[PDB]
Amino acid sequence: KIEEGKLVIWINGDKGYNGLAEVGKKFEKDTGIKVTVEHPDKLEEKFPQVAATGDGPDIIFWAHDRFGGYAQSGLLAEITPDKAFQDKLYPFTWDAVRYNGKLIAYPIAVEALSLIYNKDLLPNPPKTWEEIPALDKELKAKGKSALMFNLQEPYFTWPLIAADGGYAFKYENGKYDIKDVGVDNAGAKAGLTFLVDLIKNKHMNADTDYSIAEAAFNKGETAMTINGPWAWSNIDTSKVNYGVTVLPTFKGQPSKPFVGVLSAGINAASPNKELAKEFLENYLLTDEGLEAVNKDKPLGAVALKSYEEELAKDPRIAATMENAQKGEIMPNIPQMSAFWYAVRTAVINAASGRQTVDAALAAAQTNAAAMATLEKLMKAFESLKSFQQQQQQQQQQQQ
Amino acid sequence: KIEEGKLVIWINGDKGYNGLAEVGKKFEKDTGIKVTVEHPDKLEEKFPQVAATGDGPDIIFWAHDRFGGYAQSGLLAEITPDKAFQDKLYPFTWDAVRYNGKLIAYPIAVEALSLIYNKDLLPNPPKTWEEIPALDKELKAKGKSALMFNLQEPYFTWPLIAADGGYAFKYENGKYDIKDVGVDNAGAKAGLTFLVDLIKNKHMNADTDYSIAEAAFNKGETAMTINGPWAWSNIDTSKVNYGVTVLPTFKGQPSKPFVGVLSAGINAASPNKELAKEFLENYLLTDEGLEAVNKDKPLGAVALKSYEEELAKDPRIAATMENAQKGEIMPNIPQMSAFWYAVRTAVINAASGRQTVDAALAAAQTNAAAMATLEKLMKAFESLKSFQQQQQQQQQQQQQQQQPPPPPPPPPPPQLPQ
Amino acid sequence: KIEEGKLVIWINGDKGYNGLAEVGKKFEKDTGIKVTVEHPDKLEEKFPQVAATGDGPDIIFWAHDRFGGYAQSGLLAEITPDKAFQDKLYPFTWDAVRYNGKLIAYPIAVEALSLIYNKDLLPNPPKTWEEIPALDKELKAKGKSALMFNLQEPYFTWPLIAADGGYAFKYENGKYDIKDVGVDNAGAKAGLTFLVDLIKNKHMNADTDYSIAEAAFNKGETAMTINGPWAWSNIDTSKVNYGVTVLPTFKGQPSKPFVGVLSAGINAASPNKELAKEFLENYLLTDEGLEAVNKDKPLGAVALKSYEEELAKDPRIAATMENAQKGEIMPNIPQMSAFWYAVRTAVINAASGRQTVDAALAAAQTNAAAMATLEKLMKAFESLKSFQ
Ligand SMILES: [Ca+2]
Ligand SMILES: [Ca+2]
Ligand SMILES: [Ca+2]
Ligand SMILES: [Ca+2]
Ligand SMILES: [Ca+2]
Ligand SMILES: [Ca+2]
Ligand SMILES: [Ca+2]
Ligand SMILES: [Ca+2]
Ligand SMILES: [Ca+2]
Ligand SMILES: [Zn+2]
Ligand SMILES: [Zn+2]
Ligand SMILES: [Zn+2]
Ligand SMILES: [Zn+2]
Ligand SMILES: [Zn+2]
Ligand SMILES: [Zn+2]
Ligand SMILES: [Zn+2]
Ligand SMILES: [Zn+2]
Ligand SMILES: [Zn+2]
Repeated sequence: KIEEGKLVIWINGDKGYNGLAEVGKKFEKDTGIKVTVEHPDKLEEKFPQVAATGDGPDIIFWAHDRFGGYAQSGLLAEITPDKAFQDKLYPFTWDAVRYNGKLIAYPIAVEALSLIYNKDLLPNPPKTWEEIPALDKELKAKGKSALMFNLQEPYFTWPLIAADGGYAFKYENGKYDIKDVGVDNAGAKAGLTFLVDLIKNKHMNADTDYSIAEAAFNKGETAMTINGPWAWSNIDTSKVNYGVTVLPTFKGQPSKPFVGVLSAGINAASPNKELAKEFLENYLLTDEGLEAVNKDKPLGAVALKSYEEELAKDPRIAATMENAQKGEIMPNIPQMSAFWYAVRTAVINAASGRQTVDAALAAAQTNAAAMATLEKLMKAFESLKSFQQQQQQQQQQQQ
Repeated sequence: KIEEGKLVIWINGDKGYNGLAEVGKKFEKDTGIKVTVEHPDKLEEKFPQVAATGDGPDIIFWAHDRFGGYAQSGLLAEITPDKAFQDKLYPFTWDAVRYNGKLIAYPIAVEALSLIYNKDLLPNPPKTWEEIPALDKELKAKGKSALMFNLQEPYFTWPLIAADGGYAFKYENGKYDIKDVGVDNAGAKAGLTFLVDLIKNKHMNADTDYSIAEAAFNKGETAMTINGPWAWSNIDTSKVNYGVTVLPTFKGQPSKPFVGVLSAGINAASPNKELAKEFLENYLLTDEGLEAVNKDKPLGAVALKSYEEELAKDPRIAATMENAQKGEIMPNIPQMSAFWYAVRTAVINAASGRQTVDAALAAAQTNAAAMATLEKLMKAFESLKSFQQQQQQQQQQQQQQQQPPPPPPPPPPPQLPQ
Repeated sequence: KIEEGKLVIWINGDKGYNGLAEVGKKFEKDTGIKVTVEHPDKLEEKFPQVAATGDGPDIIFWAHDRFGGYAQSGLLAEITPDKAFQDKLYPFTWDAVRYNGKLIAYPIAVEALSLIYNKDLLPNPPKTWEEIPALDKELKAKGKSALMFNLQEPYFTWPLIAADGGYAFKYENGKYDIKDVGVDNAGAKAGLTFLVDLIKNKHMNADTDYSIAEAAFNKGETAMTINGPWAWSNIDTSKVNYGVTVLPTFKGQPSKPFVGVLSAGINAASPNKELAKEFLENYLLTDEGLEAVNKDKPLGAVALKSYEEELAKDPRIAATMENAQKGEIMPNIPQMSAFWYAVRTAVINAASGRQTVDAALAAAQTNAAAMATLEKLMKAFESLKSFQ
């Protein structure tokens, strides 16, 4: 079930799949090629199944981080956009769609955390983390908090940790150094120290999660929160005058949040590789192409410099892009699973007073390596099953 | 019992040991040294145990791949042949007897897969893989197949995969790079793709094993087969006019099959190191030395350029050598166990449609590292084996955490002649 | 209970804590900071618990090898002694208090195995291992052995193995190369070969442990033994005229024993970092500071060149230092656990003739690599239990 003489596209239901098939019907009208967009349940899990048997869609739209596993399984074809078309998108977006120095997907939309604040309580958002403590008691006098965001998630607290020098793995020359962790450098240390300090001073709770944080802002109890474009819909409903802006700066350095980029990948088994490249290069990745998908459903910031500038008219979108530019592309490697979990524990321990800043991060940097075990002994499952899946000759002869 | 004033030699039962005894008799008459040659059953298993206790033979003749484990266990003495004697053998053979850039055995005989074809059906064997498809339907018109060989074994299908750039591990400056696998490069990809294509087109069965392939050729149903010098005896009995030649070429590159080289190693515990070096350097590794072993039992191609040229008179032997020269020396490292098994699965999966070439190969690559870690599991078991051996042979809180239960590593078959 | 404006010190109950307290009293008098010295049970285990929670002492005195784990856990603050003060101590001691090229403790006292011999039986100790065999039968004629020391421990047999080129891991640039083991080089090979030969010739038992060796010397049955400064007290009681001297030499190279160095580390959580650095730099690490600790309890050889020269008056101490200088600082890395155990087995197997020198030494190097990551994974599995 490849396709052959047609195109089949998989994207997530929560996206502008309607907006896409419009560019499908716009393509179909020019080439005579039937484009079918479809959105199956947990496709990001179906794809490793079906593509492994040569079946599945011709292209797949998903976050760039998941493609790492696909590319390593050889499930994605290597794209060949000329230099001219490369200059049409933001250079940083191309670093998000590259596995082993080989380009393996077209960047679509950019997603990053930003600083959301209530314009009523706060006419001017602080440009620095260091003025939050001073700001908090100014607000606490009126029975309001300065800032509240999710602390149970590293994804949310990483921007501050990594603001001074912290980094997952090292990106140098289109390659991630799995042996060059940076959750233990002086940068991370100071980052987390500041965050712990706020909790020790009573400027923040140690048990602030997502729901608590969101609710606090939406009721107008807090002055600021940190969240992405997905939380915008909820605030509009709260009817609370809010603006999204660039994140504050720590020790004069800007915050470095993670960057989730939607990408279009081409099946390595798809016989219509030329057509996919046709569809995506000249039909979708154009002003009207993105416009159309965007109309059914907003995509936040986009990779395409031309259409981005038009969307930038929205202060919120412009801030998401600016935050992403200064941020860090989320590594698509498998060792990333490890990092997440190691850092998660490190922050929670440092928050609860179960460990100290210096100490909990130094346990994490070691703990990350300790998840080399994951790979080894998860392969111990896939290997022992296969040695015994090839000894199926016990059931071949009985039938 | 090491020896001391004598030379005890071990060699496999199927080899020319009686021919060796002659070279042991001609050595005895010229120095006065009694030379015993014995062929113990499963000696590749006996040697690990006895040489570890300082006992066993002074020298051992076995395939070069097995010596890797021996050398790493410090079981083999480092040889010192001068540059003059080195030039007497083929330079490529010396790369087969080297562990950690130290020479640890003398090369004897070379073994490699070749292209066997029936001269009756096929007067001229194809010089290229790309003409096999065209050839097959030319033969299928007469109710005959063009080619049939073992597909269940990577050993047999590797020559085509590695023909374009595929390689196990990287050999650069007398060192194998365990972190430089090449079963995933563009070379391998195309190699396997072509092989899969033949099976998808109906030019080959997905379940062709060794017995099926051999039988098909020996009955004269197939035009060609790929096999080594060990299968020659069987074809002579079939009485079917056959010639062995260089393997075909893929994308203009020649096939790169594995090369099994018989070698003479010297026990690190043998006090008669000087005598062994004497025996092998000036007595065995000579025209008349090899001749003698060869007479009791053919050794195929030999390392010695002088005697090789005389044996080359046989078209079959000359082809084995030529195939070996263009081939790849089989790495004697432990990570090789892993490779084999990873590639075996990859080919079989690609052969059925259960995975694609791109998919199965990139899989097997990840899986190769996956084993060079359960290699630890063995020492981890042998860490606890000797720990509980000595802690028997005499006369709370976070303790629960400990969980060293899984897993098991199930062994393989032997394989598999006659 | 961090502290703040006070100084709490931890040191081993067996060491001269009272001497340290004197130094505390002197600090208090000259500043206004009360210094408390306490020696709790199994403190080197307590510390990892309490320091992980930000609690515990401001400084900790323990062997330098244990600090490796502490430093890696980020439990120790990085010290900043100027170059002037660095020149006051022996340069080799500074290589013992360094984790990842960052200095993390002040060296205090140096400990190393030496050659102890009975002056009555042996007026002059042999300067070379190669003359031991000849010496042994000279002594066996009078019903006495030439040498007896612990063979069950690599710690004791390593000086001879490593004397020709053997080495745990490679120290180059202030960094340990975990991939550059040296228990398999020609140096180690010959080392162990000689040791095995002595046992095969009947110059030594394969089952000589610590107790047996010590007793043999103390009764005056053996002419020589190899042991550290901790065994001195026992010999004095034996009342047997003994002298401690530099270890013999193998193939012209000197023996390379391990060097255990007592160090003062500062808690990374201590708010009185400045005061600790004050206490240790200008109060304890001085002639009168060490003197005082030394009086309650001897510390053997000291890092401080000035006070060392004054203690050198004791032939025994001078020999410990000289043995340490030619020896090998014991690596404080985690892969060290592996080495120990790998070598232990290697020696014992080579002792029994269960393996050859070549074979057993090859096994242990490949063994050290196996149990080294699997002590890293036996913790990875272990932590997933504690975190679910
Ligand atoms: Ca173009
Ligand atoms: Ca950057
Ligand atoms: Ca010569
Ligand atoms: Ca080659
Ligand atoms: Ca003062
Ligand atoms: Ca100074
Ligand atoms: Ca004085
Ligand atoms: Ca000196
Ligand atoms: Ca030295
Ligand atoms: Zn859906
Ligand atoms: Zn404050
Ligand atoms: Zn428009
Ligand atoms: Zn036999
Ligand atoms: Zn065809
Ligand atoms: Zn002849
Ligand atoms: Zn006590
Ligand atoms: Zn004398
Ligand atoms: Zn003797």
